[PDB]
This record gives sequence, structure tokens and C-alpha cells, in this order.
Amino acid sequence: TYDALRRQLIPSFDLLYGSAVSVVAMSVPATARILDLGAGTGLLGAALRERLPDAELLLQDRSQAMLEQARQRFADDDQVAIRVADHLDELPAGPFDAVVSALSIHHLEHQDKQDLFTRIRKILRPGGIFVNVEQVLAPTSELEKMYDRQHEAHVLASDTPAEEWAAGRERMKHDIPIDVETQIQWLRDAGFTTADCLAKDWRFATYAGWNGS
Amino acid sequence: TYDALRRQLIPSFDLLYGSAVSVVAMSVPATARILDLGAGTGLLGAALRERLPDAELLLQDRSQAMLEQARQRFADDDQVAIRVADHLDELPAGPFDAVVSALSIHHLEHQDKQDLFTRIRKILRPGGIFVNVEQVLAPTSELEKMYDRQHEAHVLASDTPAEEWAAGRERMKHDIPIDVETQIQWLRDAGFTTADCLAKDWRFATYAGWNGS
Ligand SMILES: Nc1ncnc2c1ncn2[C@@H]1O[C@H](CSCC[C@H](N)C(=O)O)[C@@H](O)[C@H]1O
Ligand SMILES: Nc1ncnc2c1ncn2[C@@H]1O[C@H](CSCC[C@H](N)C(=O)O)[C@@H](O)[C@H]1O
Repeated sequence: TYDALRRQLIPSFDLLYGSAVSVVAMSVPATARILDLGAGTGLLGAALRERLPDAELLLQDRSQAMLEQARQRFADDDQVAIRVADHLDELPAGPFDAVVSALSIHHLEHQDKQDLFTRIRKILRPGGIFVNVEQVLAPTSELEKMYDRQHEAHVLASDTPAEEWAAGRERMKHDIPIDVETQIQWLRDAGFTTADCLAKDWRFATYAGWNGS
Repeated sequence: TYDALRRQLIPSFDLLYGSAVSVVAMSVPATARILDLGAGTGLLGAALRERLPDAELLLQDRSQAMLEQARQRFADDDQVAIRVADHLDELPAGPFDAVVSALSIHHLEHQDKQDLFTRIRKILRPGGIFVNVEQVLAPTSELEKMYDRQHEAHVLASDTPAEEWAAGRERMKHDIPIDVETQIQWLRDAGFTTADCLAKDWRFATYAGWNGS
């Protein structure tokens, strides 16, 4: 039921999640070591495992309640660990072929977003990839209003239980998002050699950066 | 026939054309004057008319055989004119509230792309909007290969008659695409106050610029 509600709250869910799965599957070996930052119930891990049965996934998140949902989903998988940690805590050593994230880093202050991309590159092997599926701000307040009408169109066409869209609205007034080109530039500053926006549906986008390639 | 085959050849058709319709509908009045550049059989114009029944449409294209198809689709539509004209020819005076384009400007050399953006802004009213649904090149040759596997992934999942993808591959030898951020910078250079990439699916992207807003 949780899986259906995310599809309802996020436009072009398949396109954007899928694009994170595909860019990782064309960047990394079948036996890659992957870190999922703020994995929550571990949906992005799920999509990755569906593509890459032989990959070793570390799921990390500050919320023990969210990771117990992840643990449930991955009950009978041997190649899946869990790590209780804040994004601002020392990252695991790795190294990792891939670090992936969905809808988490927009909860950090801008400066801590720049400090995280630099620390993520340190635990990435050469040729490794960083993939973010992210809530982005429009570049002007006029466009932000258009972004909002488009997100709200998708939610209502999806027949979202109102109680759940009202909650959605409230979680969103603590968010600290930014335009997708500011974030992508920060990848370049942190030293990723190549950074690109792969797919986008107004307020949501999949971007990636590569360490060497 | 034709309409189904475009859905087959073009990932995220509904998202990409749809985002062109929706950014125009939130940018211009119901009675806006719209120019469709390289309108072809005039599928973008159709989408726009479905959304804006009181808008005045001018469909322009160098190919008279394409515009014959457009004339057929708009047989019974009184607010629809046609203009046979090259992108390099003097644009109609207008003014227009919107100038829209789908899968045409990528056929120009890069400097004639920059020159067209500049001439297009001159025929737009203040606060008018330029929208391009476009074939874009990745920023690296390695990513270009990935964009190509994603476009080829959709075509085969869409059960495309091979004879038609064959043709597709050849027409693509005369294409002069460039990455989406270069093009969007050129809107800013040509004097649009705001430019943004709305939606994207690897090799296809919807972007826009605003003349004053
Ligand atoms: N500073 C921080 N450090 C670690 N995790 C954080 C965090 N701020 C938020 N989170 C976690 O980030 C998650 C964002 S919700 C999205 C979760 C999941 N990846 C999905 O896409 O469906 C939550 O589980 C939340 O607990
Ligand atoms: N230099 C040019 N001037 C005008 N139209 C051009 C052009 N180069 C290509 N075109 C036109 O651009 C079209 C490319 S196909 C895209 C057709 C239509 N816009 C759609 O959404 O499907 C063809 O109709 C072709 O004649």
C-alpha cells in the first residue's frame, strides 16, 4: 500500500526511478557495491536489486522505523546490510561502485549538501557514479507556482487520499530544495568529472555525476 | 497510423508534448496567437488546439508535403493558417504570445540555432514564451551511447516495425543536436529573462524561455 502511495505522490515515478536503475546498470558491474543514502523503506534498493541480483547493497538512513520497513522488504536477501546513520555522520568506508539517493538530500542545508557530495566522491572508486532522484525548486517564484500546479495535477489524476496529500503538503514546508542546475554544478565543484540531468518531470529529476569518466 | 508511430519513435511522448501544452496554457491567454515552427503534420498544434480552442494557430514548415498532412488534420478549423517557410527565412511579424517547436530546430547548424532564438524573441510580445520539444545530444560521448541505448530500449519495448527504425537511424545522420544546457544558455544570451528545462527523458527534453518574466 506504501508502494502505491509513492507512485501517487511522485510524478513519472517509473521514468525517474527507472532512470536511476538504468544509469547505474550501464555504469557499474553486476557485482557492484552500492550505498543507498536515506533509503527509507528501501524502494530504490528494491528497483536496483530487481535489475542487479548479484550486487551488494548497503541501505543507510537516520530513521530506525523506516529501515525496519527496508529490513522487512529484504528479509531473505544475504547481500543486503543496513546502517543507522545521519547524512552528516561519517560515511561508510567502502569503496562503492555507486552511491544512490531518492528524495533525501533536499532535507539538508545547502552547505551540508555541498559537503556531502565531496564526502560521497571520497568513498566512490574511480569510474564510480552518484545518482540522485530529487525534489528540485524551479529557478523563479513564477515557475515554482507552475511546478506546484503540475505536481498537484499528477496527485489528483492519481486519486490520492486527500488526508495523505494534506500530510504531503506539511512535510514539504521543512524541505530545503534547490534548482537542478545549482546541484549539478556542486557535483562539478566537488570534483565529479561529468554531471548530467538524465530525466525530469518539473519538480522531480534524476541527475548523476561520475568520478573519473 | 502516423500518430501511433511517433509515440513508438519518441520516449515520454505524453510527458514531453504535454509539458509544452501545459507551460503554454499557464503562460498565455485563451485567445493567444501561436506560431508552430517546423510544425510538420502539425501534431504539436493539434495538442495546443485541444487545450486552447480559442487560440489562433499559424503552422510554418519548409516541407509542403508535411503541411499537406497538417492541412488534412485541420480541414474544419477556421482559426488555423499555414505558412510554407524555412527557419532561415524572415519570420512572420506577429506579434505572438507563443512560438512553439517540436523536433525541428536540431536540423540547423548551431550558429543558425543561436540566430533563430534571437529572431524569435523579436516576434514575441513582452512576457511571451518560446517552447522547444527537442532531440538533445548528451554532454559526453560515453553518455551519448547511454542516451542511444535508452532511446533504442523504448523503441523495441514499443514493438516498432524494424523497417521504420531503420529509416529513423538514417534521418538521424543529418541531425545536428547539442546538449540541453548549451541551448538553454543560448535563450539567455538571445535575451530571454528566464529559461528552464521542464521535462526530459535522456535524448528528448522540453525547454522554454520567457520574454520579460
Ligand atoms: N539528515 C538525514 N540523514 C539521514 N537520513 C535522512 C536525513 N534527513 C532525512 N533522512 C531520511 O531520508 C528519507 C527521505 S524519504 C524517501 C525514502 C526512500 N529513498 C524513497 O525514495 O522512497 C527518510 O527515510 C528520512 O528519514
Ligand atoms: N530549415 C527548416 N525550416 C523549416 N522547417 C524545417 C526545417 N528543417 C526541418 N524542418 C521541418 O521540421 C520537421 C521535423 S519532424 C517534427 C514534426 C512535428 N513538429 C512533430 O511534432 O512531429 C519536418 O516537418 C521538416 O520539414
